[PDB]
Amino acid sequence: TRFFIPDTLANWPWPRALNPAYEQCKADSAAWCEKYKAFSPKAQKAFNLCDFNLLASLAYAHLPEDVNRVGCDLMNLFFVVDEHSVHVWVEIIMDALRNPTKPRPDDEPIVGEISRTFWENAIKCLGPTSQKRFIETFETYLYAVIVQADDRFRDVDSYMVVRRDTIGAKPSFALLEHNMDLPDDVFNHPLLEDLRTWCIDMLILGNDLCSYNVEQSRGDDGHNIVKLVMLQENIDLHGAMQYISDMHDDLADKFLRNYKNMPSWGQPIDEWVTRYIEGLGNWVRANDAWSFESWRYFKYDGLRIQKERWVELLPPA
Amino acid sequence: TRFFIPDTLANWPWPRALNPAYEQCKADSAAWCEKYKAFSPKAQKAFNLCDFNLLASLAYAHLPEDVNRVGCDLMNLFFVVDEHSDAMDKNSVHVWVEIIMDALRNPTKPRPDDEPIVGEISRTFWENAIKCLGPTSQKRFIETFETYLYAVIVQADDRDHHVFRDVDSYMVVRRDTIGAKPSFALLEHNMDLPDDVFNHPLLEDLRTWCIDMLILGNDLCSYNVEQSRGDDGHNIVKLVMLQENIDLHGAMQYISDMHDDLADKFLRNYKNMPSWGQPIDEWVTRYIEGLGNWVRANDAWSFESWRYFKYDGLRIQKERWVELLPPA
Ligand SMILES: CC[N+](CC)(CC)Cc1ccccc1
Ligand SMILES: CC[N+](CC)(CC)Cc1ccccc1
Ligand SMILES: [Mg+2]
Ligand SMILES: [Mg+2]
Ligand SMILES: [Mg+2]
Repeated sequence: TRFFIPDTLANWPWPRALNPAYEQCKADSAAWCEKYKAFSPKAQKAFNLCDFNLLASLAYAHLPEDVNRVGCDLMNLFFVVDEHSVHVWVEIIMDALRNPTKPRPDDEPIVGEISRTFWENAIKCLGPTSQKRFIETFETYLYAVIVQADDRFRDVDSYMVVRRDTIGAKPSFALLEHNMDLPDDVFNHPLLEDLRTWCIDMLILGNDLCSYNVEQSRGDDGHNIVKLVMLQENIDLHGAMQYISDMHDDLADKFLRNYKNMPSWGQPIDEWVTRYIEGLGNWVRANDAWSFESWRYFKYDGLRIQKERWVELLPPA
Repeated sequence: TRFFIPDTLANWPWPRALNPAYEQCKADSAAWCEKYKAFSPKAQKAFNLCDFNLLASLAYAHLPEDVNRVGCDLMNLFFVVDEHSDAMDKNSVHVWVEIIMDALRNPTKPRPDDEPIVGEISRTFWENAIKCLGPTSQKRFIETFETYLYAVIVQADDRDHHVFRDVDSYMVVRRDTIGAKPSFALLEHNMDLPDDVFNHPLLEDLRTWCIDMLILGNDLCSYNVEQSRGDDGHNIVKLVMLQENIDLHGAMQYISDMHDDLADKFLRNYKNMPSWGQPIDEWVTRYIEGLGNWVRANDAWSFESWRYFKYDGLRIQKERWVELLPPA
């Protein structure tokens, strides 16, 4: 009747941190989004109660104000894309991103103008590398989530390959590069790829752990890693939570074993790499903090559950 | 017949690092110390084989060469203290400590000829050190070193009279007798931390958890020789067996968990300090970085040195399994 969500981040070295502009950033991004009147009534309640501004302000806590605002707009845009969610539709979004100063046709879905004004504002605080990184990764995200949604698992490892692109971590990480100029030889260095990949997988586990209760009550858990593990390893729910707790521990341990062992390029690259890795580590904390403080997964019991870990299995809806 | 030393640092973030000036510091420091002829023949060989310069150079791997040299002198001085304090007890400790402290307070006044040589060894150690240690660092060393000197004498007196300890109370004593607190003062060589930043409760906690891991590591390594000479009475391995009524295998697992809990508290909090702005924030970060590297440095030295495992420590470091020495 109840299951114990493992305390995977109990000793994680990055503490919960909140951007000081949360309140302002929240009120601005909410206004910018909601002036388009583009959410249904059901969606508006979700948008508000999920507080993607909180998610963003936790993730970008140590970043400047205007980037934090971009992060707020990005998280809200993720919702907009979901809510308004094929090749022509995504090509509208990409074309707005590619041409921020181009007037969007009057007979086009409003996501084109929302995407445009988002990027118009973003390029005022994301340097050219961060810009280039976001456009590349965001396109891959859109194709992964939208264009391939129709056609869309052998095992858990093949789920994690697809989910590394559908969760949207990679475009969110581009904002960490706002005032960085990491050359391709640094960003794709094998150790840094490993650290990034381990953080993304930890993000995946955490979100599936927290969405699982609601998803199973509705029969929507087919792609949740909890369910996938149960089927692959022939184990119950409690055994699945232990298995995923172990899997998360191995990832965290690999990160801890390595994140201070990056090689040295000289300055200013070494300081960039250090701050970028700080941003990866804080991302794992921020996602988890938000997953419990938000209404999204636990409604109004999340803070209690974060401390106590026991969750009541919801009955079939 | 054989115990397993827990792989306490398998996941520790700080990698082994060695000061690039190791060989020069080692040679100058060993010559400085050996010219006093303060060691018995057996103690001269041990001083050489243990190579306390390697310990200093691992722990101070990221510090300037001259500060690294001070660290080598300090690690060698601790051995001098261990060798010479053996003649002292609770009745002579204050006059004995005051000889050393008078030397540190006055690094330029040669000591009288009728006084134990540890005064002059301490004096010339400090005469060199004050050229690269700033005033907060100097003040921090003077204060913590004095406490350490009383503590080692008193601890030897308590052992001699079989004063009782359990796990928690042993740890309280050992935090002061291990010598980590004066050693940390060198980390402040070019810092000026205000008293309320240095004594901030989280920084105090981080230092304490660091020191406690250092204690556990050292006792795990020294246990084998200690238990074979019945000298393991105040060895956490023995204190755990007694306090918990468990066997060696059980005690090793208990200590593993105890180390894990300290490591988790340290990792959980090392990036949780409040902010005072610059240059106070950079100092705190670099200070804590030195605390994190000390844990690795102590461990690396404990296995590479001759001090605990002779020439077998690199195998033990890899395999963890150790054959119980028979009674000596
Ligand atoms: C809104 C997207 N997401 C994905 C877990 C909630 C479903 C938050 C998020 C986005 C990007 C990276 C990490 C988390
Ligand atoms: C382990 C090294 N030492 C030196 C006195 C005994 C050999 C204890 C110690 C450990 C850590 C820091 C300072 C001293
Ligand atoms: Mg999920
Ligand atoms: Mg000693
Ligand atoms: Mg010992």
